[PDB]
Amino acid sequence: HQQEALGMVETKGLTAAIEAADAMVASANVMLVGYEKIGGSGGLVTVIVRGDVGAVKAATDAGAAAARNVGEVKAVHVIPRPHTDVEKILPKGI
Amino acid sequence: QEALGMVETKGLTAAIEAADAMVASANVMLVGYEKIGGSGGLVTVIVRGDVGAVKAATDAGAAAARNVGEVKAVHVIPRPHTDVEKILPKGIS
Amino acid sequence: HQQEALGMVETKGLTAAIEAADAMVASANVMLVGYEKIGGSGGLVTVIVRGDVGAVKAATDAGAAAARNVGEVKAVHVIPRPHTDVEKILPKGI
Amino acid sequence: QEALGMVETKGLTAAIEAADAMVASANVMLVGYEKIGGSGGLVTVIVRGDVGAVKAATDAGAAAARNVGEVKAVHVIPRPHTDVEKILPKGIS
Amino acid sequence: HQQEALGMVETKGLTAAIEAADAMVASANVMLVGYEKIGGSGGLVTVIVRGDVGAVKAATDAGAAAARNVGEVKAVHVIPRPHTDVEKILPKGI
Amino acid sequence: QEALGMVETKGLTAAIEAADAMVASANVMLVGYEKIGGSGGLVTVIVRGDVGAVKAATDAGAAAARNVGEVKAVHVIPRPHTDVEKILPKGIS
Repeated sequence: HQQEALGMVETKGLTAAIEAADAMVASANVMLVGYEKIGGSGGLVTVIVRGDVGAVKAATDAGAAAARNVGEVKAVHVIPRPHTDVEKILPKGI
Repeated sequence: QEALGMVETKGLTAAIEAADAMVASANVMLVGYEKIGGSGGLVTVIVRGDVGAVKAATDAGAAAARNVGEVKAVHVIPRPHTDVEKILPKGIS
Repeated sequence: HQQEALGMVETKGLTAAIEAADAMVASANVMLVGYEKIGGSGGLVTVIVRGDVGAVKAATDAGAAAARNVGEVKAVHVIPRPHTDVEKILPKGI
Repeated sequence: QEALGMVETKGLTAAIEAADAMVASANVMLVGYEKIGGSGGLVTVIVRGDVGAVKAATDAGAAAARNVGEVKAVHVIPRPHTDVEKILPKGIS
Repeated sequence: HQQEALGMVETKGLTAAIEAADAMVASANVMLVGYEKIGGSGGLVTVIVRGDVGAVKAATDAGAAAARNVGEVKAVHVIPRPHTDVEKILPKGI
Repeated sequence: QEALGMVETKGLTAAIEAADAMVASANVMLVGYEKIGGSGGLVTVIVRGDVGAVKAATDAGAAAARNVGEVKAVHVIPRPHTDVEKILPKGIS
C-alpha cells in the first residue's frame, strides 16, 4: 500500500503537452487526469497525472524529457497528495 | 464574514502547489481558482476561514508556490466588509 | 439630491482587485457593481462601483491606495453619470 | 445601413469612458463592447447612428478615452456595404 | 465555371478587422464568412471571405489596403480551395 | 490507435493554410483546431490517420504554414499509448 500523487508538466503550447501526456501514460502506470489551458504569454498547457508516488515521479520526468524535444517545458512538479480526495485540490474544469 | 486569503502565481502548477499547501489544515476552505492571464498566466487561489488559519495558510501557500514558480501576490482580508459571496467574483471553483 | 456616479479601479491581477473592492465598500456608501476580467498582458481586472459623486471619488481613491500595496494599479477613474440609466453604459456580463 | 463608429482602447476603464462620452447625444446608439486582448488588453466600443452623429461621437469618445488610457484605433464606416448585423461579429453587447 | 477560394486578412484589433471586412465585401462579389478572435499579443482578429479566386484575390488585397490605414495587418492570404466542402477546413465557431 | 499529427502556428491564417494542406490527401482526417494564445496567438491543428499519411501531412502542413506565418511546433505521435480520444483535450473541432 503506497501514497497517491499528482504529477504536472506545464509547457508553452499544446503540441508539447500532447507529447508529454503520451510519454507519461507510456512510462508508468499513471492515469491522465487532463489538460488545463492558462494561455497568457507562452500559452501554457498543464498536463496532470495521478498514481503511485514512484510512478508519477518517473512519468513526469519522462513527459518533461519528451516535451522538451517538441517545445519549451515551463514547469515539472509532483505533489504526493493524501489517500482520500486526491483530486479535491484540482480546478473544476478538467 | 470569515477571513479571505489569496495567492496569485504565474502559472497553474505553482497555484495547485499553493492550494495543496493551503488546504493542508482542517480549518481552511478552498474557495477556488481564478484564471486571469496576461504576461504571467496568472492564477489566483482563494481560501476562507478563521483569521489565524487563513494567515498561516496563505503564508504556507506562498512558501510552497515560490519553490515551483513565481508568486505575483499574497494577501489576507481578515474582515471582508461585505459578505464573502458579494466581495468575490461570480465564477469561482 | 446628488448626481449618480461610476467608479473604477483597474489592476494587474485579481488579488489587488479584491483588496481594492473591499477598501472601496469600506470607505464610502458605494455599491460594488462587479469585476471585469480583460486579461491581455498584465491580466487586467476592473472593479466597478456606484453611488454619490463624493462617495465614489473617496472610494476609488481609497481602493487604489489599498490595491497599490498588494499589486499594480493600471487605472483609477470616476464617471459622474446621469440620474436615469446609470449602468446602461456598462458591459453586459458583470 | 446606418454609420458605424469604433474606438479601440488599451483597457476597459478607457473603453467605458469612451462609451459614456459617445452615448452622450440622443441620436447615437451603443452597439456594444468587444474584448480582444493581446499586449494592450484591447476593448472595442461600437456605436451606430447618423453619419454626422457617429463622426462627432467617435471623435468625442476617443477624446475622452485618451485622458483615461491609450486609444489604439478610432474609425467611422459611414456606409457599411452590408447590413450592420452582417458586418459585425456574432457576440455584441 | 471557376474555382472556389478562401480569403483571409488578420489584423491587430477588431476595428481594423471591421474596416477590412467592409472593404472586402465592397470590392468584389465575395461573401463574408466571419471573424475569428485569436487574441494573444496583438489581439489578432481574422476576417474570412469566400468566392471566385479572382474576386477573393481582389477583395483580400483591398481589405488589407484599408485595414492598414486603421491598424496593423499581420497576415493576408488566399487559399484556392476545391468545388465541394469549401468551408470544411474552417474552425467550428464562425 | 491511429497516428496523431500536430502543427502549431503563430496565428489562425497560418493554421488554416496548414489544415488545408494536411487534409489534401484522402487518408488524413482533420481532428480540429485548439486556440492556446500567449505571445504567439498559438493555434494547433490536429490530424489523425495512418503513420505514413500523418507523417506526410504534418510535413506538408508545416511547409505550407511557414510561407504564411511562423510555425512554433510540428510533431507526429505514430502510436498514441491510450485511445486518441483519451490523449486529446475535451473541446476539439
